[PDB]
Amino acid sequence: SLSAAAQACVKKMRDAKVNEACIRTFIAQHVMVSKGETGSIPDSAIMPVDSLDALDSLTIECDNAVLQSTVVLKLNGGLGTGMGLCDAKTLLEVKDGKTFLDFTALQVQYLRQHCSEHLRFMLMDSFNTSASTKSFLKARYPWLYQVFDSEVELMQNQVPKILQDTLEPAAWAENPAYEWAPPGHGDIYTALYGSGKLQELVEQGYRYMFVSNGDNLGATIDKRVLAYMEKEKIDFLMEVCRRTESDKKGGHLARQTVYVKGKDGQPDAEKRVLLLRESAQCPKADMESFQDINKYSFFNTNNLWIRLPVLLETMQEHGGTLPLPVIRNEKTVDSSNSASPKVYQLETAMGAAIAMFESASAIVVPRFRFAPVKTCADLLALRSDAYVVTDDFRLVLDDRCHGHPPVVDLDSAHYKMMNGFEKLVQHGVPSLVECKRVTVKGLVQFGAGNVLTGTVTIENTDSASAFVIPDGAKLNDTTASP
Ligand SMILES: O=c1ccn([C@@H]2O[C@H](COP(=O)(O)OP(=O)(O)O[C@H]3O[C@H](CO)[C@@H](O)[C@H](O)[C@H]3O)[C@@H](O)[C@H]2O)c(=O)[nH]1
Repeated sequence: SLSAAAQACVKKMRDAKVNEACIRTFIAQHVMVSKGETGSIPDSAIMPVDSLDALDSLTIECDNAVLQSTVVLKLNGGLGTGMGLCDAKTLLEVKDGKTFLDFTALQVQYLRQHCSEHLRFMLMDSFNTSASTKSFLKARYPWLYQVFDSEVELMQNQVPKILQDTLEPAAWAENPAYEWAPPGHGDIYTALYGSGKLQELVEQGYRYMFVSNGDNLGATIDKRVLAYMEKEKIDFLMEVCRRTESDKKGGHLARQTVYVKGKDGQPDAEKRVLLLRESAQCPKADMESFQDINKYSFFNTNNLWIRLPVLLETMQEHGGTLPLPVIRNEKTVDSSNSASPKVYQLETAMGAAIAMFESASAIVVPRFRFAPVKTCADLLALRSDAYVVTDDFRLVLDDRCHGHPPVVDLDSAHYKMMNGFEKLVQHGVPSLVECKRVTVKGLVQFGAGNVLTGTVTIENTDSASAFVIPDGAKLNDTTASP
């Protein structure tokens, strides 16, 4: 039986007609929090992962049946606040005239032409992103618009922000919509389960789901991973990348060792169990451990494969929920207004489901399956010539890079927001394919047709006037200044 605060959350969520699967999932988290769970995972509690299988080693492709039983879902529900976005990130342009959505739709169109005619495609939208996404598709891809509401969109849940003082639901008279937030992308499982969509998918014969970040345009179906999951009877698979210097916003793989004591004269066998640690779960006093890319060198791509019938079985057998570890995220009710009440927002990360299945694994993938965009520094690298468009409409790092993205460092005073970054490339995106690292300090504007090679720094000490670069400039292993 629940605390008074937890009952106040149930009542609020029921009055608003929140899905019961979501209420159950949230309340189980609310119980954890009220007992002192923060989501924190300290370094002393985990150990690094030393060896995994690699996609580059695999060669066998899955038969057509398996391919036909796969569904593709793109996450599209978050708000990239750090980039100063008030709408769906996937609408920003990534190449001249084309948005993340554009390439996403082109990926689906191509796959339907060349691999599986009846590929099921889904987008997980939220309150904050559904509107703009649907009208975009209405204009450019009517074949998706026709079945948007019918089979494309999965709407994610909203859960109450809770006051830190009491764990009660927050009230915000000035704008009650701010009392609610989407509960991270680990909600995909809840939303699929609670809407009946997961059982429908299983009923129609689908067996696998391939999920990836909306911002990652290298993530598509690779039939060798499906063959691999079939052979090895794997129910959940996380693709990880060898971590680079640019991999600082996200989570890394880790392991624990659980001892299953062996019966009948067979000794207790240590058995590895895998887990995800998001940056938000690192005790912030230990961030340097989280950020040491040698210690934890397997970075989650969020390219995730789920065996749908087993996910469904597992959630049925855990009270109609998937008990992902809660992440207790701290904010104010109006995140803009730091005079507003402090709240917790309970969230989960979908890659945390690796701890949920007995035969969950991770596989190392090459960097051409991971081109993330968390910051405008990423968007600069993606927009430039360091990233190329494949025939099947993935963006991938050019071969010259040897799987190392150009290390982009933009002054956060000027380029952290989208409006500032937009002026930086006002007159052109620099050629970056040959740039191992570009650092921009102070207010600066690229010219047209700039070529950067080696380690280039552009610096303006003056901090008043823009340092503008002349068309044609080619900076090589240098620091450029007014
Ligand atoms: O409630 C939410 C929150 C996010 N998203 C979407 O989910 C994707 C991921 O969000 P993002 O904030 O971009 O990334 P992070 O959550 O920080 O990190 C994810 O992606 C990283 C790699 O890029 C992995 O390392 C992390 O483990 C994984 O959690 C994006 O498409 C968001 O729009 C939602 O749909 N709903």
